[PDB]
Amino acid sequence: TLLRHEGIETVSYATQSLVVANGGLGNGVSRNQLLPVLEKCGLVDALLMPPNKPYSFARYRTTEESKRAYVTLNGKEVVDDLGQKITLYLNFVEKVQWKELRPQALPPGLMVVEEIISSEEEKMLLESVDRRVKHFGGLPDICESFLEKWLRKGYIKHKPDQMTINQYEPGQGIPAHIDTHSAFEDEIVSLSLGSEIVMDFKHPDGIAVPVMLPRRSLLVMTGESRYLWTHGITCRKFDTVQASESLKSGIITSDVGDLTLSKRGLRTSFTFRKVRQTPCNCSYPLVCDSQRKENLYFQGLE
Ligand SMILES: O=C(O)CCC(=O)C(=O)O
Ligand SMILES: [Mn+2]
Ligand SMILES: [Zn+2]
Repeated sequence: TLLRHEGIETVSYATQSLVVANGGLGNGVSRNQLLPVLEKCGLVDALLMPPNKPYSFARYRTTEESKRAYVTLNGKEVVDDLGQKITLYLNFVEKVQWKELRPQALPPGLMVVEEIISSEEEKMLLESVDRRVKHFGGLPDICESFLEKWLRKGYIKHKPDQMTINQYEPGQGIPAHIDTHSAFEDEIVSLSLGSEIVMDFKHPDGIAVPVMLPRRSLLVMTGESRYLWTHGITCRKFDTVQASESLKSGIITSDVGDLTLSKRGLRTSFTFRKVRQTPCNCSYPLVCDSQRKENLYFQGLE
């Protein structure tokens, strides 16, 4: 399913150990949560839960008990610290090992302009609007002033003709996705204000880059970062960041310094896109609705 990119080898025969997909700490599943469910099938000799991973490893005393878990727990639902439902998927593993990845680069074509606006400029926009969502496109002069500067500065190359307002509350976010190709051009920028947050960007092949969007920052995503990748916001109330560069934006790597968590706040976003007139024709037909419009096969795959 995903374990492929994760470097986890699975076998088709019963074994004492098995990987538990979606049963990891990085998914919101606690040891006090999973361990009980696991023991319900046998004597759990070990529950290995690697940090920041959407999975954990379980090992039973006998290979028979393990098979019981594989056939009874597979598909079982559990509630994370986010008060959400998540199904578990177990698989037999001969050995317990996985790959650790630490992206050093933002998805190509993505860039976060820090302190794009001032404090008063932030306060203003916030008190001039009134999961909460709001569409446009049209564009209120309230920002026609800013956009103009955006272009001159060079941060943006095209003036948008549509804008969406998103207001997220501590806990709520938005599931991963990719803005429609045939709907907007190759340039979608997003101004985050009120309270910093962490946007997740994922590549189909497997790469996972958790980008931290600070307040008063303009996330501009173009190219691959806007056509192939996928942006989302894990619904949580606490984001983990690096001690020093906590307020700074970028990739939140680990093992390079002491780590500390931060509480979320009422974040409001202003996404700007230019509605496309022609049909999209990028280099990513795997996700481009326009380029795969007339393909019975793709159609079947919905
Ligand atoms: O939260 C953001 O800044 C991204 C906006 C977004 O995902 C959308 O509404 O299409
Ligand atoms: Mn979006
Ligand atoms: Zn496309």
